[PDB]
Amino acid sequence: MAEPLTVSPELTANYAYFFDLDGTLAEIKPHPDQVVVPHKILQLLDRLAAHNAGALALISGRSMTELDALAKPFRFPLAGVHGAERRDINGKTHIVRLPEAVVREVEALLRSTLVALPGTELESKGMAFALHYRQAPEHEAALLALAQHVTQHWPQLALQLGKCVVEIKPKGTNKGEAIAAFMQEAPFAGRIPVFVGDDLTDEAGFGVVNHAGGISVKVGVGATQAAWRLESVPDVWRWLEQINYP
Ligand SMILES: OC[C@H]1O[C@H](O[C@H]2O[C@H](CO)[C@@H](O)[C@H](O)[C@H]2O)[C@H](O)[C@@H](O)[C@@H]1O
Ligand SMILES: [Cl-]
Ligand SMILES: [Mg+2]
Repeated sequence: MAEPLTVSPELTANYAYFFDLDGTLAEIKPHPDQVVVPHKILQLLDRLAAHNAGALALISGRSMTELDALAKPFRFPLAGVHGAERRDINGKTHIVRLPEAVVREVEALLRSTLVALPGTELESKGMAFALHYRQAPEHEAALLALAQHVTQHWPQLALQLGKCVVEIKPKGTNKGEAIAAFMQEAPFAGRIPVFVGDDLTDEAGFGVVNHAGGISVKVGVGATQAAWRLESVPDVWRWLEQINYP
């Protein structure tokens, strides 16, 4: 249904760019700390943002600190934890805050329930919890069910499944509303949104980008509502390089 992306926009057009990180700008790794965005890709992203009035943001499930570590030394506008954290063009940060008791109780519950599922990792993000199972995919069901119970008992929380992960996020947080928040602010406002992603959390973004008359690009295999598809992360790199130097 999605058609292959074989054209690259002009460098100085009227576009606003949104990129996912893991699986879109950097190749998937067995461990999150092994992920690297090549320095030339970061330079190309900086040049694209510069020629489009700075209207380029990184929309990711990572925390903003890890996004800063990955994009160092560059400091882009950011949306982390699927939108629960954001940083606009002026550097102002917006953080969704959960009650302290909810965070404490949910963290304790997950830590205790994790013992009977070896190889799974619990990553606490302040206002979210990621359950990784790449080292032991057989627990994928269990974690899922477990998360489904948490969201049942704490209505403040919603589910976000993803590649080798089950995340529990604040309800109402999604990449679509993060892109929406960016698109009503300068310098993104007035430009055509472009969003490149690869996972389920990105579909929301795709939706809001399609309704706005923008360009949605899916990376990798799988069904999608994005209008365009790129085969792999190196193809995203080639696409970016073609934008910068046709
Ligand atoms: O590619 C390396 C890792 O990417 C994923 O993990 C990242 O993306 C998740 C998005 O939901 C975040 O929750 C997580 O904090 C990031 O580390 C993937 O889940 C991992 O298995 C990969 O090792
Ligand atoms: Cl993500
Ligand atoms: Mg991704």
